[PDB]
Amino acid sequence: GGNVIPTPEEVATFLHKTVEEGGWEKCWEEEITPWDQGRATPLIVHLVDTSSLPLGRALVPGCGGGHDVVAMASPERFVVGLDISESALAKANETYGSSPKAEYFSFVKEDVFTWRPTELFDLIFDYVFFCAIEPEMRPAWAKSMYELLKPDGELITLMYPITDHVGGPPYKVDVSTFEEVLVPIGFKAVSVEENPHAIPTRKGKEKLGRWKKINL
Ligand SMILES: Nc1ncnc2c1ncn2[C@@H]1O[C@H](CSCC[C@H](N)C(=O)O)[C@@H](O)[C@H]1O
Ligand SMILES: [Cl-]
Repeated sequence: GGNVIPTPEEVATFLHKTVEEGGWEKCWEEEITPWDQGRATPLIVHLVDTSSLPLGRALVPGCGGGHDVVAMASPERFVVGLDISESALAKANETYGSSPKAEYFSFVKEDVFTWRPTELFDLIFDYVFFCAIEPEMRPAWAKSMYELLKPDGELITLMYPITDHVGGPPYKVDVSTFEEVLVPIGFKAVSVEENPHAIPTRKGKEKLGRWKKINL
């Protein structure tokens, strides 16, 4: 029974007020976290349990409370959760840090736009991060996705929120918003599909995309 958080359209009316006052860290300190599902994203649980996510090294940018990081972690899928908020990662570690999966994941306080480890990622899963950033950061987001992926890596975007609302975060997006920043830098969409596991407040407001680099 997970229909307990506001629609993206409702979140967009107030979230900016705290982000503008004290950043994402203030949101986390004050428990103003209306994007947070309180559990792993149902689509992610489904894809993990049907072996429909690639194995290897995975990155979850703007991971927040880290639910999806932990759901994706396994002996063959090492997952890095990246967030700039100390309080977000404190909460993630408080919740999940003692999981037997702890040797297979790491919560790392780093900025997606600038952090570059020596070992890159087979997989990046972006959900509620592309829409969190200021709209003008979007071409830089695309270049960061390119740079953080190995040459045969895959970017998986749960593209959200596909809505008509004004303001943000979360800022409205559509498939063309992703295509416009990803294609010119050498990604190609493998497919774009509905998410039949969308929670009610997000049903019809998100689509799953898989992106690969056109040149190896
Ligand atoms: N440059 C950056 N690098 C890493 N994390 C960032 C960031 N800018 C914002 N964030 C983080 O992005 C998160 C957006 S909220 C979404 C959290 C998570 N994706 C979820 O679905 O629940 C916040 O936790 C915020 O601290
Ligand atoms: Cl579109």
